[PDB]
Amino acid sequence: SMSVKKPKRDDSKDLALCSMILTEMETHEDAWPFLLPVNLKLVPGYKKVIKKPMDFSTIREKLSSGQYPNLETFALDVRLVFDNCETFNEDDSDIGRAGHNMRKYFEKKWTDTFK
Repeated sequence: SMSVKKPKRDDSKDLALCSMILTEMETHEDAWPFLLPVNLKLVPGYKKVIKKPMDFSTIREKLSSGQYPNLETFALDVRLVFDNCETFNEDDSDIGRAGHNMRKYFEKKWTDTFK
């Protein structure tokens, strides 16, 4: 509350560390369904169904241009990528499996880096 604060967590490296995690995501061999925005003109249903599209390149642009106020807003966009994937793809598909794999990969990096 007013003039009563928890000890200040060091957040000065957060931007650099999120960038490293994102680089590791970008270079994972199962990243290919998530590297670029889904083509809303060429993929029937996607625009109507997926209310907030997100992909790694859009996250990279947002990160590089100061559009994440903190590391949690960054994690929310990464998770959005895999939630979108689950909404539109069967679990038993290449893209469906890619999404599950990448989510697991991310959440371990996230825990190991910040928790």
